[PDB]
Parts: sequence; structure tokens; C-alpha cells
Amino acid sequence: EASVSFENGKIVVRLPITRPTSKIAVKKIENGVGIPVSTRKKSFPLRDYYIAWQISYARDGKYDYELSRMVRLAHEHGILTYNDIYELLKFADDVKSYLEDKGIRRESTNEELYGFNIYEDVYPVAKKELPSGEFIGIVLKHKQRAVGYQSMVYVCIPLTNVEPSLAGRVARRNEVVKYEVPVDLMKELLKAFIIASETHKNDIVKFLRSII
Amino acid sequence: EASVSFENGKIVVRLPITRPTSKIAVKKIENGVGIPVSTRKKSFPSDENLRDYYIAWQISYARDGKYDYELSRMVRLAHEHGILTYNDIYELLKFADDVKSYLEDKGIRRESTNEELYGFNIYEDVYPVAKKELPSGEFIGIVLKHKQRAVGYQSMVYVCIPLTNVEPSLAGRVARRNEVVKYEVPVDLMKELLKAFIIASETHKNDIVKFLRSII
Amino acid sequence: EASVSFENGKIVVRLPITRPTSKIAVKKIENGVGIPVSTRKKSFPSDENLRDYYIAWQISYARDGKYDYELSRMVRLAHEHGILTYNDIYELLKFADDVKSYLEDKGIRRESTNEELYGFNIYEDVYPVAKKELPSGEFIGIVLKHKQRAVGYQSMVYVCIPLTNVEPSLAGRVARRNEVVKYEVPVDLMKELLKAFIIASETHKNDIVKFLRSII
Amino acid sequence: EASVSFENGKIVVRLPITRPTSKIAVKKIENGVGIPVSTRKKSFPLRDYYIAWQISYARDGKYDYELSRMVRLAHEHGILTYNDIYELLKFADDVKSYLEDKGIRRESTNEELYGFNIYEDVYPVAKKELPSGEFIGIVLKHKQRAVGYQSMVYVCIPLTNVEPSLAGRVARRNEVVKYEVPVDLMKELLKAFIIASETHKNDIVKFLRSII
DNA sequence: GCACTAGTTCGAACTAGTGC
DNA sequence: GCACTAGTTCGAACTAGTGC
Repeated sequence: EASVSFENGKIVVRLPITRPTSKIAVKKIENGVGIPVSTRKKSFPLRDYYIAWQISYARDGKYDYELSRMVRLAHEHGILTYNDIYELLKFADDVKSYLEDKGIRRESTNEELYGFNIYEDVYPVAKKELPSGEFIGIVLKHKQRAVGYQSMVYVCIPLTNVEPSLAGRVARRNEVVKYEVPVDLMKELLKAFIIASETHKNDIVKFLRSII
Repeated sequence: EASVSFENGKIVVRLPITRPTSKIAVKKIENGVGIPVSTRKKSFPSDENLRDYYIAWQISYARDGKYDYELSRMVRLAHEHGILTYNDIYELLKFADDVKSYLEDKGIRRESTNEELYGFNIYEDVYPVAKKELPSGEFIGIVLKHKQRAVGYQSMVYVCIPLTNVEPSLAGRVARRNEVVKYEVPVDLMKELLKAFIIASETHKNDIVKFLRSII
Repeated sequence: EASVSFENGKIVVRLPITRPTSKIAVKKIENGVGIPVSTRKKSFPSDENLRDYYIAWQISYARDGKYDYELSRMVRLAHEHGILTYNDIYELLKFADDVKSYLEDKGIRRESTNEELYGFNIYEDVYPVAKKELPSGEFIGIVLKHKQRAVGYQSMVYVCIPLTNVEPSLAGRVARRNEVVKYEVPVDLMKELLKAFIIASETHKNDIVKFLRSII
Repeated sequence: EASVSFENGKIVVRLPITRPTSKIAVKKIENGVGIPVSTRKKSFPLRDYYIAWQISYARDGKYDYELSRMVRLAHEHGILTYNDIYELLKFADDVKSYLEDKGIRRESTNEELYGFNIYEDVYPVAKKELPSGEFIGIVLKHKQRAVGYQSMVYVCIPLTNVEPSLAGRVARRNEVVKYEVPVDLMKELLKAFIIASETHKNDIVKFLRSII
């Protein structure tokens, strides 16, 4: 439900902010944790607020969706040079372990709760912050209905970096905002998928080699 | 769904072995340690490996607002028949009086590390788990989940029942289509499952205390 | 879910009025005729229009293979308490002996017409519906649905309960959040719902006869 | 999950036949009724067997999907002339009532079943058969979760009209077949949507006027 | 606000495909 | 064939948007 385009020499994405889903939701960040927010009820003050986007690179087996759509448009308009794709391919070739390798572990402690021993389940999370304010997250979740893991990639875009400014008001009905996607972001998201798992890497490599 | 009955002086539960769901599924817990791993095995071994298989049951005490379901039906039947005594219930009410802190109070924390994965900073999200093991091999566990639409945590209680503890014996056997097995519920398991709910959250404790008071 | 109980000499069912589902929902049946139409009205009128509103309940007699659910719980409680007499049950068993044809036997037919809609030939698919009305206004209906994965038909039994027949009176009232209303189940309704299942399919009849035999 | 393309001067669709869904399923036809079939278990003999395709013309608000994709490709390659689009627009302008207008009615009868009165619920169905063997169906279903109706358009494509011939064998795993879409079919499907309802018509009209 | 319509998440139940 | 993985339909429960 995201809309990717090329406008004014810039890759832009238009994102809805009032219909929260697994894929797109506005969050308030406190101590790392992302509190959900309803953008229609409470008014905005702002550095605390992000669009949380679980971004994809394929759909129906097609690599012309969200991230891959942004990349194709960038490469065709010289935002993403052949040089950039080469080094991302080099990065990928150098990557030998993944977030999925780390897995999820259960550790004993020396604590009890009224006679019950306390253990801690430890989930790995990979994160990078761009100087522009965007966050990239890679979370490991226990694969639904199946053994093993799924790695999920998120981009977190501060409300201060979108237009129009939501400052001082509730979102309008079906409000959609526009975000100019910086080349750095596309690079780092491709890198995130590369390290998320070997199967995500193999996909990204085939796609970028596809851009030739 | 499980089916709970009173038979021959015991509380008995009949459990599906083959149609795994979030409520009831066979899981592998290797040497009784680690996160339970899901499985769809229908043929069970007859050596040391059998002891790694459990029925994992995310067990409840109410359904549709009524307390005649799974654990509450076990307990009401156990007390009706003198399996769970008045004294047993008074001891559990006393335990609940003493509990003033809960698994949900611990919540979930994110820890920074010093590792980087190819330039990306690594953090660790840390979930508290409460767990107790009975002498006969059953595990009672309490874990947390983020609430679906809210800012809080939901606590869930599980009992993990060794396949070596059910009938007909699964050792070296392949489960039939829609196989259901029979498990005699030990009184101490009912006690510990009540205690699990009592320490899971204040709301769960309040529910359990009102329920126990009502069966007296 | 409905909640069925014995109170003050009557079988009583408590029914949700506000969270419509395929099982239980408020529907408008204008002057008691036509296909029921779904609605999410929370404010109910106090004139002739009130009589067009019903609670439509797709009612069952078993859940999880057990016969202690909705209609079977009504009937077992009714018989325990002498509301539904032995003689009543013998009359229903006699009725079932006489039934040798079922709504499912009728099936669904496609009829050709002579109409065309801008060049396209018009056909009509025709579904049989069995329906009975009680003197106090309740409807008992039986309809067919194509089976989800099979070549057959599934029969479903519905009771449509006038809102004017429940408590607290809904006339000129707005339903509260998660409102539940109270309905006293007439013995003749229990009889006719059993008869409905008996004529719906041979399988349903067999189920009902075995159930009735078991409560004797 | 259908794949539309332009090959050899013909619009072709590639359809899977072993993963039956609401949208695509293989059926055996007897006395009008469409029996479902599992193409992997039982071997094929053949005029009795059709691919039943609940075809669409939009997706995510985009009119580049299934039917609309076929039409766009046809018009761009001269299979569907401007003349064809004009007359389809004329057809549409002439259409003043719809399948949805007919609704679904409950009729009394003089029959009883062991004391219960029998009524008949009557559902309208629109159908056309091409000389090539394809059927087009419009069925009225009681709109899920809502008042009123939904009209659904189906194309039924005989297995004798696809390649390869399934004669004498079970389908292979993930077997997909290719069907060359005749211009007549695209015309008649557009006509089906036009008469299905006024809202389907308004959509189709805006789309064809969009092709200009 | 009422009375919807439409969009979503979640779990149960089912089926086809995959690798050993 | 076993032991999964992945694709689907269906209903319950919830939320945002719409027209009056």
C-alpha cells in the first residue's frame, strides 16, 4: 500500500499514517520500545514519533515492489550508480554470517519468583541510525507455523522528516505523507537484507546482478 | 480442544496429539532444556530421544467468561471428589495473600552489546520466563507476549507434559489419525498451575482467588 | 456465545445483541417475510417497526463432539427438570421414525428462463428453505449451503427470535455496550428445533435420535 | 497469481491448475453445476473440464491487473482497436439495468416437508457461451459482512482449449497452462462487468475512456 | 452519533509441494 | 511416506472511514 515514484530528481515514497498495519504504523519511541499511536485521536506536540515500515523487496515473486522498486528507479535515474551496486555486491560477497545465525537463546538466572525459577529468552536485534534521523532495524522472530526464524527488516522514519509537518494537529482522514528517499537509505536497507539471512542475501544479490 | 473428566478416582484429560495448534501441540525440548521447538512427528522413538518430546498446552481457566474450562474444570472436579482438599485450597489462598509481585511486572528490556554485525549495532531483547519442573517430568512455564493492540504485556501459562506420561504408551508407536491420548492429572500439577497463574499477573491472581473462594 | 441455564422453572438463554457474528446477529425480517437482512442498529423503535427485528441464531446441538451445547444443553436441562417430559421425547422419537426424506435430498436446481440481460442469458439458481412459525412469533428455518470442499450440501438450522420477546424490553431503548438479553425458551421451540434437525438430513436425524435416546 | 503477456501477436495468460483457490480452480461440469476436481490425483480422460477463473480488472486501486492488463496490451498491439473501445463504450451507455437490480428473492410454494412449509430462494445468474467453448458467468452473491449484493464475474475455459493437452494424465506438480486470449473474450468480459452492476460499469467506463 | 462499509490481525483447518 | 513448509479459506474481533 506504499506508493513509490520518481519526482524532481528524487525517489519519493508516499505513506499512509492513519491506517496502522503489520507493514506500516506510526510509533512513539520511549527507551527503545516503540509505542503504537493513533494519529487521529491525539494531537501531535515530535522527535519521539516515527513511521515504522516493515519494508519488502519482492511480491508475488516479482522484484518490482517497495525497496526493489526504489532501487530500479534510482539506478535508472543515476541516483544509484553502477559503482554503488558493485560495492553493495562486494559487501554481500564479504558477508559470511547473519542475524539468523545468532538465533534465540534461553539463559538460566539465579533469580526466582515465589519459588519459580526465572529464565531469560534473548532475541538479537540489528540496528543502524543515519545522521538524517532514520533508523534501520533487523529483528528476529520465531517463524510462524514453522521451525527456525524469520528476520524482518524495518525502516523507522521520524515524522520531522516527512511532509507536510504534522506539528500541532491530528492527522486528517486517510492522510498520506511524502518522503524523499535518500540514496544512503536504499544502500543501508539493501545491506540490512544482506545480513538478515543467507536466503535474503541470495535474493538481494540476484536482484542487483539483475540490474547489471 | 482438551476433554477433562473424573474417572476411577482421578482427574483425566484427553489431548490431541496430531493437529497442532497454538493451544495444544507436540514440541521437542531437548534434555528438558531450551526453548520448546515445534514438531509434526507422528512416529515416536523408543530410546533416550522419546524423553525429549512433550505435549505443550497453553492452558486456560475460563472460556466465554465462565470458569468451567480446562484448569477450572480440573480443579472444580478435583475438589468435588476430594482429590484437592479444603486444606489444599486454603494453602493456595494463603500463597496468593503473600504474592505482591508478578512476572508481568518484570516486563521486557533491551540491552546494548558491543557486537556489530557488518557495521550494524547488535542489541538484545530480553524476555523473562518463569519455569518449574515436577518430579514426574512435567514443566510449568510462564512467558510474556506483547499485547496485540496495547502498551502492556500478556502473560501465558503452559504445561509441558512428557509423552512418556500419557496412554496408550507412545514408545515406538505411530500416532493414529486424530489420535487422542489420556493423561492422569497429578494433584501437584493442579496446585502448581494455580500458583503459576497467581504469580503471572495481579489480574490473573484476582481471577484465581475469586474462583477458589467460589468453589469453597 | 449464548449462555443457557435453568432458572425459576424455565430454560433461559442469554444472547448478545451487539457483536453480530455468523452464529448470532440481529436481523430485519420485514413483516416476518423475505430473506433476513443484516443490521447493526443499536437504537430500537417502539412502534410497528420493532416487530420486524429478530435475533437470528444459527443454532447447534454439539461442540467438540460433545452434546452439551446450545440446543442439547437446553434439552438435557429441560428434561432433567420435567419441562420436556418423557412423553414429549417419545413423540419426537416417533416423529423421527416416520421421516424418510430430508431437506438435503432436495438440493439446488438451476432453471433456464427466457430473459436476456443485454445479450446474456439469465438462469436462476433455486435453493430450498424449510420454515415454521410459532404462535409467539419465533421462526425456525432450515437452509442449504454448498459444502466447502465437497460435492454435497450442508443444512443449517436457525431460530429467529423477535426482539419483542426478550428482556429487558428493547422497545424505544438503545442497546448497551456488549448488551446481553434474556430469553425464556418455550418447550414447543425446543420440540420444533429438534424436529428441524430431524428433517434437515439423515445424519442430523441420526445425531438427534442417539442424543434423545441417551437422555432417556 | 495469473500471468498476462503479449507473445506471437496474441495476448496469452498462463494459469496454474493444481493449487485451487476462490479465484482459480479446475471444475468438472455436470448439469450446469461445477464439480471441483483435484488435478493431481485422478487422471484426465474431456469436454467436461474447465478452468474456472474469477477474473478481476483492478488491484490496489490500479487498473493494470488481469482483465485490464489484457485490454491495455491488446489496445497497444492493435488486437483491440479504438473502434472496439468506442462500441463497448456505446454498449455501456445503452445499459440501464443490472444483474444486481434483480436481487435475490424468497418465494412461497405449496409444498411442505413433514409439516414445515417449503420456500425457494432464487438467485439470478447471467451467462454467455462463445462458439470457441468458453463460458462467461455472472453470479449474484449475498455480500459478505454487508447488506446488498456482490456480483462476481467468472470465465470458464475448457481444458480442450489450453496447452499442453492434459489428456491421459494427471497434472504435474505446479503445472501451469497457457491460454491465448481471443479478442471476443476480452470484449465479452468487459460487457459482463458493465451489466453486473452500475458501480462495475462506472469503473469499466472510466478505464476504457482512460485508454482513450 | 448512528449505522453501516471496508480494512486489518489472528488462529483453526485444510491442501499441495519439497527434500530425504 | 515422513516431516515438514507454504498456500489457501473461513470466522471472530477489532479499527478507520463514510453519508446522513
